Amino acid sequence: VNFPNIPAEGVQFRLRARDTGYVIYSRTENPPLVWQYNGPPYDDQLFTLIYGTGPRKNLYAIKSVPNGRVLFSRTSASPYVGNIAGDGTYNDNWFQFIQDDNDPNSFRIYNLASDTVLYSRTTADPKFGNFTGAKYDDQLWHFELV
Amino acid sequence: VNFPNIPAEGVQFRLRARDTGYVIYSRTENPPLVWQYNGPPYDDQLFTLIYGTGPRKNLYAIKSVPNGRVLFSRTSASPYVGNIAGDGTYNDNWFQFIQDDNDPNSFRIYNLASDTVLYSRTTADPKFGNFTGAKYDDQLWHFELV
Repeated sequence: VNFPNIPAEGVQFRLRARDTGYVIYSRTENPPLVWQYNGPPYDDQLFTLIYGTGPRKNLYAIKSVPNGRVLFSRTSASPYVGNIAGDGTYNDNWFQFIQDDNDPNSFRIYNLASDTVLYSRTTADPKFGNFTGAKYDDQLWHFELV
Repeated sequence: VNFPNIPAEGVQFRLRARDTGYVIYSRTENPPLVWQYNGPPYDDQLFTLIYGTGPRKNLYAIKSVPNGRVLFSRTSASPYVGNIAGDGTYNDNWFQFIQDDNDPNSFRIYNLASDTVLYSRTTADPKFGNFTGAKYDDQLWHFELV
């Protein structure tokens, strides 16, 4: 089931992990360009959505406020999760927000092209990344409206 | 996770529900044109897959062997599940096969456009249809190679 409360197009938000409480950032310099962060609010944590239409109905590109790059999630090369300029040029720039089966107030950030979800954890490296497999709690996110 | 054993293009199969054992048919006369059936093989139970590429990577259109129409699954109007000429002209003609998380040998037939899965049950009418919501065993299918 698609998450029922996806921010309207152009509304800003942070993406905060349910369990760790970390947020995603997306920046243009100093790898990793996309990673998780536990600390003060900064502009590189701010995103909006581009709403997919037609073939991309129910998919979205996740676009940085300060730098305009969109997220990608792939399994073919490193970095696995990163950013790229444009408005979603590539198929792995498009994400579905899938409500959790047990906690309807959180969702997975799912990539149809790569069949992966994003995760955030405090333990094993890489502590932020993507994953193809079973559903775990470290894959759960919230939109934090700004 | 995408079902790991999806038939190659051109390979013919039936879609049989794990629990009811009923098969999907897709025909051109006598509504419902797409429904489930409890008897022996007939040609209108035969399908192949059109492989999505680009924006439709990991999606498939389900194409009738005898009549060439593809399946659709929608929520807006009846019939909810039906068929239509083409090779997937419309967004609701495109399906993802999502492996079950507990039974690795079965999958859900998921429609990205309508956010539904197909079900087959032996209980109340409509005994065949689509659904947006929690996971039940009556949503599980097999590819039956011919």
